[PDB]
Amino acid sequence: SRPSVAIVSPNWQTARRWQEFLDGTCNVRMTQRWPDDGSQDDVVMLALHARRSADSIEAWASVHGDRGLAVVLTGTDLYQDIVVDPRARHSLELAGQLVVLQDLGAEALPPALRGKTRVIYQSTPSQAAASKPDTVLQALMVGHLREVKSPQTLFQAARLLAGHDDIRIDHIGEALDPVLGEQALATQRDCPNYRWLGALPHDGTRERIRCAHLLVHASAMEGGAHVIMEAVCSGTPVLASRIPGNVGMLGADYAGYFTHGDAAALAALLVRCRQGQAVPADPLLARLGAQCALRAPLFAPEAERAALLRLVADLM
Repeated sequence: SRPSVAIVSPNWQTARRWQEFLDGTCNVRMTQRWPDDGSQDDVVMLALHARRSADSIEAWASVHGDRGLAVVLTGTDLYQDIVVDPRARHSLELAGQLVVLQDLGAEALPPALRGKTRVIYQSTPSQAAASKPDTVLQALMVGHLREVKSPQTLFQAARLLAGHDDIRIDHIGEALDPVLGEQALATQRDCPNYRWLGALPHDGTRERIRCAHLLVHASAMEGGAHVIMEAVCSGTPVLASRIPGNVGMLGADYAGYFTHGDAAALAALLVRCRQGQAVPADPLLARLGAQCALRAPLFAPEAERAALLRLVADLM
């Protein structure tokens, strides 16, 4: 009496968020491998992480072709796995529909794959803006220490700013690359205003996003950073590396980009934002705030719910 939908994945994460969106009208179940026990009636498969879920994508195609099959793509899929893992790339060719997370994710793809790609922004409930002090600027960057996140840009910005005792930098992220972890420790040793907080639970990170004056996201590539959505929907504006995955989140006209790898430009934007605290002496910080507020409707849960049900309907 209800269509059976399988979500293949290895409350805020996509598999659970999408299961809750779909739970009203479909029989949804998350599963790690598709041909499982309750598979006999499935009409739709929504597969996350093509590389780890390729066997389940290929199992589906052997039974259905691309009928009812969609694959969701992140930055790891777009710029690493589909140019390196031939089974991962072939999952994209098996898919009926491909999903990217912001309106530039499709330009990373060849024309034959682009023509079956649609955009579905992630969503999160909005959070009321926190009160924040005007005697210091507190910046925050979030992401496990891997080279693709470019934490070395933030390390160098902290050093350039060591003469600015009214600017602070907090840094959340597990030290998955121990060399980058040592550099976090060295930066903290040499720059008292820089703090590496290590691996934090999701709820603590979400609250520190809300409490910071700004989020810095410096990555070399992105499929659509979850933490930029969280910041935008919490009243915390962003300083972002000017890469397609960030522009898709924040907009071609956004005033808060810096050239990727350019630690001097990041530091200078930090000094400018400090100068926005109070009639503010520098208008940039307020401008970033107003622009992010205009981006926030893109991440409303109701928009993603509606887009997901449209996808499932298209696939039935």
